Amino acid sequence: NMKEVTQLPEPQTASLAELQQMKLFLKLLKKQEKELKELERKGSKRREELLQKYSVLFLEPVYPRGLDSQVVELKERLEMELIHLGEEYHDGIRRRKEQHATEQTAKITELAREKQIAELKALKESSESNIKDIKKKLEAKRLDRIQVMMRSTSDKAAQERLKKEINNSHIQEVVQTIKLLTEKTARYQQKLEEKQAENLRAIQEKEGQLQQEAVAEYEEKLKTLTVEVQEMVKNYMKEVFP
Amino acid sequence: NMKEVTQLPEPQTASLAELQQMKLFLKLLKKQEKELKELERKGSKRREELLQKYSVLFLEPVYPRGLDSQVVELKERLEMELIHLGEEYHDGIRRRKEQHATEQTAKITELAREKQIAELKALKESSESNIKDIKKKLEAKRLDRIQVMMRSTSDKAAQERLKKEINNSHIQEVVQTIKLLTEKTARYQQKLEEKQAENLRAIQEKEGQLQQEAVAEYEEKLKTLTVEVQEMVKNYMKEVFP
Repeated sequence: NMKEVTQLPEPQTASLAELQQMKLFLKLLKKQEKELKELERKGSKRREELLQKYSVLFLEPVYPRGLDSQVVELKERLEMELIHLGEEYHDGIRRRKEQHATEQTAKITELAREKQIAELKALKESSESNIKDIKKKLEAKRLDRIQVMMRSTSDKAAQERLKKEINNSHIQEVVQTIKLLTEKTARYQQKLEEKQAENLRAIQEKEGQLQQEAVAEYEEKLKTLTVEVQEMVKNYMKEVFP
Repeated sequence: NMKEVTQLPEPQTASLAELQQMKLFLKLLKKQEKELKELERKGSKRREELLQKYSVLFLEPVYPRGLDSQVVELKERLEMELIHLGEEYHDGIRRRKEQHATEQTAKITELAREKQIAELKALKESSESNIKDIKKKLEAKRLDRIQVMMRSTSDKAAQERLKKEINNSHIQEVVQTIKLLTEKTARYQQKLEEKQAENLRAIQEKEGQLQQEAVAEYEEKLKTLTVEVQEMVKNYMKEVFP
């Protein structure tokens, strides 16, 4: 009934944006980017190491046979290893991105679960304080409805029938205001939990997109791989002979 | 055909039932029940300790300074200190009960959290594991298709065309197959996270009912409080004078 009696903080939870802009999360992303740059360097060095390997083979003497163009053979073998490396390479990046997505969810889920505990605790404590300060205003009124009632009557019978009928109001309106306040605090805790559940769903939806972007890129790379290899092996050969 | 190479662990998380039986959870329930009996001890000692006080006051010789009876002056005063004692006592049980409710959620949310992480981890490793063996089979088939081909066709230009078609097949088939598991893994993960959400929700629902119960008792106790004391006193006024 009384609105000043029931307060309770509004069902609020830090959003993704607020969480994604937090320090601990921002360093993870920078960490993750360093991990991707490393894989790229390692990949790049590996391609060179593979090419360097053939620079060696193409200089070794070949013993004669029919179809003795077993020099074109090596060419084909190199092309295939580059393809093999190309595959392995992009799959790795692919798996790494998917891992990053996992870590970002973990980190962000943690940072959110921390704030959420406070939100919930904050709510509960607000609920108790009200109760306490609601029972004080109610009992304080008790003494007053009595001090006054006495100040205006003297008949041990009727005088007391009221003291009895007044300690009856108290005992009754406290059970009342405590219920409604309880019921209410319960509406709030639930809104609060729901907001957090939604929050998680969005976190999970973001991961999905990241997983999805990791696979698209992966495909997008294998689309042109065989041809990028065709072209590089063509240039490579010119440097190996003419 | 496909279901052999795209098989994933069907979504499943422990139920609220499985979790309410784990060691740690049950020990907590035992501890919390110890706390309730201790409060009950402090509750009784304090009431006993309050009657003792009125043993002295009652049987204390009185030096008449007026006429009204000083026994009633104390009788009613006793009743109100018991009432107040009842008010803080039950309110305290209420607050502790609800505190136990917040403790069970924290605990069970813990246990659940750990398993749910392991589940998500198992699904992901499984998925990637399929991808690895898919690439092994596909590439094994590739080698074999080439082998069988070369020995049934003894014309370069021809076998080169066939190699390109076979190699082409392989690369695209791994990409599309990796695109497939990835889509199925996404479906299995989504459903999995969904159960976990439902489970959490069941948990909060449980806490909601406990808290609800903790308040229902309080209300009840308070409504009978006035009588349970006036009577206990009546019996008391026969242990003092009569």
